[PDB]
Amino acid sequence: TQELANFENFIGATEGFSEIAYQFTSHILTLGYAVMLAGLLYFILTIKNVDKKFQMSNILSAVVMVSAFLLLYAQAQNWTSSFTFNEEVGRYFLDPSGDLFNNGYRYLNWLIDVPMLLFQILFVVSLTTSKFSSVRNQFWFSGAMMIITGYIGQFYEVSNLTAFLVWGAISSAFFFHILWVMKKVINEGKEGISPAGQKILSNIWILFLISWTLYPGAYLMPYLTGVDGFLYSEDGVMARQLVYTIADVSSKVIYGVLLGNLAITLSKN
Ligand SMILES: *C/C=C(C)/C=C/C=C(C)/C=C/C1=C(C)CCCC1(C)C
Ligand code: NA
Repeated sequence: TQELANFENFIGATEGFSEIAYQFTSHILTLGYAVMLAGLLYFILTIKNVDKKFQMSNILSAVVMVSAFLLLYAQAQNWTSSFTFNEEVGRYFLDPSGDLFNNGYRYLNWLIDVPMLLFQILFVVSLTTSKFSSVRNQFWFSGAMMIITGYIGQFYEVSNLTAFLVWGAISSAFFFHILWVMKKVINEGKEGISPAGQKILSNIWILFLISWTLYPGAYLMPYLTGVDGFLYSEDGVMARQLVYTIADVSSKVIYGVLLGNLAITLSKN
């Protein structure tokens, strides 16, 4: 029995991490929060560039950046605090005098950010036949549920793969519903805007679809080559944390930038 849970800790306690793996992950997580702070300033500075009626979107972007910056900063500190060099072996191992790697930071970020990200498109596009309040409530419920059930799942990642995957499947149910509602919102948003605006919404959809699907990918990452597999290792920890960071930048900053551009193109008409 290996007291330690979560996958980063398990690897850290048994295998350890190479200098490369440890340093790379550290730098990736740092770039994570660096990009959010630059984003925060961007959304603040450019708020004036869009008409009053759209500005709640820029605002929500900014607030997402605040939470993303704070919690990803915490996550990065959590990484370097949690693993420590052994001279004998020449790898980084779980430090028992540290606090242990904790996914809580990222998952809290998700609980806060997912509702706002879904919400903020409703202040740029106009629905047609759907009700603002119906779409909102559906986003908020399914979003909360998606993150909550995921978080439950993630506890069993090492200890009970069955629970890990089942909770993850439930989570994916809510995910699918979100995709379905977002697609409706984007299709309705395309009616009665310039072709320029339609083109940007097409790109938002693609970005949204790819970026949000990275998260379940990273969730599953360690297991995507079986238990004997090359990913079931520091390389899976590396890839998971890399993909989470690519997702965060794309789902928050690039998403936000695209919505801003759409808002500007809408005023032009
Ligand atoms: C800015 C952060 C965002 C947009 C986070 C999004 C997170 C997800 C879409 C998570 C989805 C998950 C599943 C669909 C299954 C596995 C558990 C999750 C929470 C990773
Ligand atoms: Na350390």
